[PDB]
Amino acid sequence: TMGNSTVLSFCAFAVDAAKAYKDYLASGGQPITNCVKMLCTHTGTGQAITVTPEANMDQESFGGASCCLYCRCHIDHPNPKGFCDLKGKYVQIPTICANDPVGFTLKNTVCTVCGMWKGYGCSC
Ligand SMILES: [Cl-]
Ligand SMILES: [Cl-]
Ligand SMILES: [Cl-]
Ligand SMILES: [Zn+2]
Ligand SMILES: [Zn+2]
Repeated sequence: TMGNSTVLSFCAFAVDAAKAYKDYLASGGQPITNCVKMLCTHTGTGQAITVTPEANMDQESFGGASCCLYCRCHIDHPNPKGFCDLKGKYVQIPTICANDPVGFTLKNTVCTVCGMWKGYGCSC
């Protein structure tokens, strides 16, 4: 197992950091650790990204920036305005995937309707 700094550096300087992290994970690499876990009641709304921790009974809440590959790699976010949708907020991760919050936020998308993760919490 490589070390967070080794993994993050490798992704940070790749032309496509997300691809590099996804390909590492698919090869069996250990997920990036030391994300900031929140203590919370687990009777929250279950929404994916919120101003305060909102985990329901099936989720864990994390500090948003600590689960953001771009934030963890100190690089720009892959959009024009460069705004980060996780920084300063709290991200709800299904506990099944809580061993890899960085990879989870990367791969998934918040349902525009119910504000929950598509394919997990989203029951639309
Ligand atoms: Cl390391
Ligand atoms: Cl700890
Ligand atoms: Cl969810
Ligand atoms: Zn970020
Ligand atoms: Zn939905």
